[PDB]
Amino acid sequence: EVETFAFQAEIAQLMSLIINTFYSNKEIFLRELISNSSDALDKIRYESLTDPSKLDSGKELHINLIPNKQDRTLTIVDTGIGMTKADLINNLGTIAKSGTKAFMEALQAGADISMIGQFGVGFYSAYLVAEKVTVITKHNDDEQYAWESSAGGSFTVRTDTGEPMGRGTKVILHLKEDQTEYLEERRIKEIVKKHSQFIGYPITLFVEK
Ligand SMILES: Cc1cc(-c2ccc3c4c(cccc24)COC3)nc(N)n1
Repeated sequence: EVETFAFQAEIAQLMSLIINTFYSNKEIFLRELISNSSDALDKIRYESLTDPSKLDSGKELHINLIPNKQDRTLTIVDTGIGMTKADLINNLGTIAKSGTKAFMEALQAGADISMIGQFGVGFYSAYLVAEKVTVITKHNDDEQYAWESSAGGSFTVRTDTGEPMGRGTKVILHLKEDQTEYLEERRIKEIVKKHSQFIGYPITLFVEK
């Protein structure tokens, strides 16, 4: 059973600005997704101090980068706190706690897209390189869900079965045809070293089979 939702207007406008603005420095999407993973990892690490059973779904706190040239996908996996169904819909479909409004105003007052992370909307930079994004998430308090969007004002949410994660989030980027450089090992290594060298969790770049 697939549920379809409309993005809150300001979120649809933000995605459209990301998709339509001529902006060449697209590589920043990776540090923005890695930053979200690091924050989710900080949250599970903190909660598990006072409740060690929150780690029964997995003790390892890490980030995995999975390129796949055959599928034309780049996946960012973490074992962070994850999102419940309600967190998934609110965080991704609405302004929520974000600085969506300030970011859009900032862009008219001289800011540039690389500054997206200052406004709690870095996830949307995924749309600089991806035609479609699939988000698989498992929080300790809920079942596993798949969120999906190719923009155009809507997104879907369904339960996800058959490949259960213990806990965390998987951001699957179905890359645009001209954005395949982001599947190259030396390109990924270069971006991680340039923008994510200070992340306090291991970042493993998977090798293709
Ligand atoms: C628990 C969690 C949440 C997020 C996340 C995804 C997408 C959006 C987020 C926002 C705020 C906080 C976290 C996220 C707002 O923009 C979308 N990412 C990861 N990796 N993990």
